[PDB]
Amino acid sequence: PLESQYQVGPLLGSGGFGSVYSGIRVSDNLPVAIKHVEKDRISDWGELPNGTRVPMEVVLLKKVSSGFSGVIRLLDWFERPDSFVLILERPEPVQDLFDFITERGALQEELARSFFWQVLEAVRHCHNCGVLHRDIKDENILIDLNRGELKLIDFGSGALLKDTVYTDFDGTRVYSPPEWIRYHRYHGRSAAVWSLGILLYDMVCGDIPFEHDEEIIRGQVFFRQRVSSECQHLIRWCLALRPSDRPTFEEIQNHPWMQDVLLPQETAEIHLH
Ligand SMILES: Nc1ncnc2c1ncn2[C@@H]1O[C@H](COP(=O)(O)OP(=O)(O)NP(=O)(O)O)[C@@H](O)[C@H]1O
Ligand SMILES: [Mg+2]
Repeated sequence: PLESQYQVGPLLGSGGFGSVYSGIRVSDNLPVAIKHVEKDRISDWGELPNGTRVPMEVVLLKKVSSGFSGVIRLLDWFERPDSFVLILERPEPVQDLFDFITERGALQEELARSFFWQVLEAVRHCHNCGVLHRDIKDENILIDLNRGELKLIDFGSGALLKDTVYTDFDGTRVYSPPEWIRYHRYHGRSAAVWSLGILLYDMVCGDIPFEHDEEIIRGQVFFRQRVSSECQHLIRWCLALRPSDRPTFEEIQNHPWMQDVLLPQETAEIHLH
């Protein structure tokens, strides 16, 4: 069943209408997260290799959960009459990046560099697996505090990666690009890069740059904290108004500000210990 294979603990997270529980796999006492998804809340369905009807979130998790990566892996899933239950890896101790920034404030650039680099590697992994996350933000990034490793979570707004235009979007609006706000259309990669620019600004300034649609479409970036010129340049490049003017993942990682990144363990010893 499910209640027999796992020892269910308390609900995780604060606020929201989701239902993710802390759990432990009885067989080996492995820490897990038990995520419940309401069928009536599912708008995008897909089919696994076998051809079964499941939430797109499951399809995408399966595609990226092969091997090691900076993405939280799906260990198993169950279908119930009115919902699906996903068993996910659970780092311990852990803290999501949103809470981390709330407590620490704007992050030192060395730390932001390490974190951003890991997010880039995780997103590249997703794209390599043919998956577009569509909801990259601090709330969807978990920090494995002891290892200094970041993990991407929640593919509930994702889609299969494609080269044609997307005209649907259910991610976080303040991280969405101007082309979506104005024309209700975008391409996967350039929209992802825009969200990464928002995330990087969030890390080095302690809050997102835009709150209203008018600010997003104007694209003017004001830095509220002291940020190096190189970092500002990278952020402004990711936030270019024209999609084709934004950097590719390769250009981001070859940017001067991204050089000499700390290793995950070094990051934990210096900034998380
Ligand atoms: N693998 C995990 N390990 C530890 N905590 C997790 C894990 N997955 C999810 N959580 C917690 O559950 C919360 C929401 O996860 P999420 O995948 O966004 O579920 P959700 O259905 O989209 N609920 P919400 O985002 O609040 O509307 C996060 O804020 C975490 O604190
Ligand atoms: Mg969520």
